[PDB]
Amino acid sequence: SSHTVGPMLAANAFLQLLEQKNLFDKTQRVKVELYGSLALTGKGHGTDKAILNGLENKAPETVDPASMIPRMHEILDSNLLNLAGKKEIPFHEATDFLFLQKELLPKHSNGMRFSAFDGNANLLIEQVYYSIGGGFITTEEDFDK
Amino acid sequence: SSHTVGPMLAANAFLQLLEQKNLFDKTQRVKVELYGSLALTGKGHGTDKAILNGLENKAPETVDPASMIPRMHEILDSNLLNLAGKKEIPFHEATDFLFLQKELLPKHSNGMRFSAFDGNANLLIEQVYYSIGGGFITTEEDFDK
Ligand SMILES: [Mg+2]
Ligand SMILES: [Mg+2]
Repeated sequence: SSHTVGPMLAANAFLQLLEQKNLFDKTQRVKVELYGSLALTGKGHGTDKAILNGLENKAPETVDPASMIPRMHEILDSNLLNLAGKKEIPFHEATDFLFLQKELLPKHSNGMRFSAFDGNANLLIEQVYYSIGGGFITTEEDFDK
Repeated sequence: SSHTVGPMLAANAFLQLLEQKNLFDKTQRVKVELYGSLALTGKGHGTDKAILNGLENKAPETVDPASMIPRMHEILDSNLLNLAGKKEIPFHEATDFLFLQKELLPKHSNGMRFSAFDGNANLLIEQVYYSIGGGFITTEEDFDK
């Protein structure tokens, strides 16, 4: 149930990373990859809804929950994601939201990787997050500190 | 050209790597990801043929070319890959052979990533290769030497 809250925050964090690193403007495609139990608790079971809305800068106290499923549907239907609420970018689930049930990130089971790409298909940045406890968030590299 | 020969060799190099690093015995699943130009000549257009048989240690100046398509088919049909021809392991295309047409590895367009995992879904090793020229091969980290 920190399969909803945590992933929403992770997305949110990734959005700020894009600003912090001045790669938001250059970003034309985004990819999300879920692992271990996050991946296992599948398509339609909260986490995708949570992540997409969060990538749109909805955030989990701020946001309205009745709106989350409709909004996911619009995103898939239109193939447009409103990154951080500022920019509409192409989105294709087959390609941009993966459930890797057979795979495990090494720190913990509830793992995620966020990736941004520019319009010439170059990777701009990659960031791994984990959600643990009630649904607090941590980066790969802060996990152990 | 270097859409068949090169990738076959790359799969070969990976097999040697597995042996060279003493991870062949721990390996219980394998994954291949194609990028740029390699991913773009799709399912059934050479490169999957070539890689699978190469992962079976068929090797390209020495394999029977009449045998490659039938064999790829059995691998898919049976869902078993006979790694380095020493060991049958579970294989699922949906999961283990990916054509990432919307992505580029950074050095060159003909990129490949080989991954091996143990039976606990732990990743044992990644290796990126590229095929260049006639179909000579190189690793990521040797590309610039
Ligand atoms: Mg659509
Ligand atoms: Mg089958």
